[PDB]
Amino acid sequence: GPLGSMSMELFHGSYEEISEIRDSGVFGGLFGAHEKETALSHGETLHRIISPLPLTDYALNYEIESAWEVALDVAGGDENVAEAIMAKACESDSNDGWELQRLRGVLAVRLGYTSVEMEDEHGTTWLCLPGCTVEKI
Ligand SMILES: NC(=O)c1ccc[n+]([C@@H]2O[C@H](COP(=O)([O-])OP(=O)(O)OC[C@H]3O[C@@H](n4cnc5c(N)ncnc54)[C@H](O)[C@@H]3O)[C@@H](O)[C@H]2O)c1
Repeated sequence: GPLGSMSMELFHGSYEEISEIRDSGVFGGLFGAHEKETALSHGETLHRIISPLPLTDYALNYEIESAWEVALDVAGGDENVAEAIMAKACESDSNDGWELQRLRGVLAVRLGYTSVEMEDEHGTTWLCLPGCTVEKI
């Protein structure tokens, strides 16, 4: 679909002023919240992130044919972590939670998306990957 037709609007708080979303950092992107108030609790400078096409958790597990094999390829064949990154919580007793979150971001890039539904203390947040637009205030 024409780019922008599915865009969702999120906010990111940081100490920096973000120009673009580099393929770098712990997660390979930025986390966005639905409420400006939530983003400000994470930083002083507020940003607007716009993901042209986000990947909902439902669409991941239920509407995308053979996403499991793609999650397997990014998990190095370890079917225990691939199972963990198909789900928002990104939880397993054997792996680092944030590396699970990063690998979940890799999934969406592989599947052709630019943000992924995530779970966190706030509730649902989104890992916004390169492809989104970030702009201050
Ligand atoms: N910061 C937020 O707005 C926000 C929103 C929702 C959830 N969270 C939660 O907080 C936890 C950690 O999130 P975080 O924001 O503090 O991560 P983080 O602070 O460790 O890394 C992100 C920081 O690095 C900088 N950065 C700039 N460009 C970047 C890029 N292209 N890739 C990576 N970093 C970049 C940003 O200033 C950003 O503040 C996550 O588990 C998430 O659940 C944070």
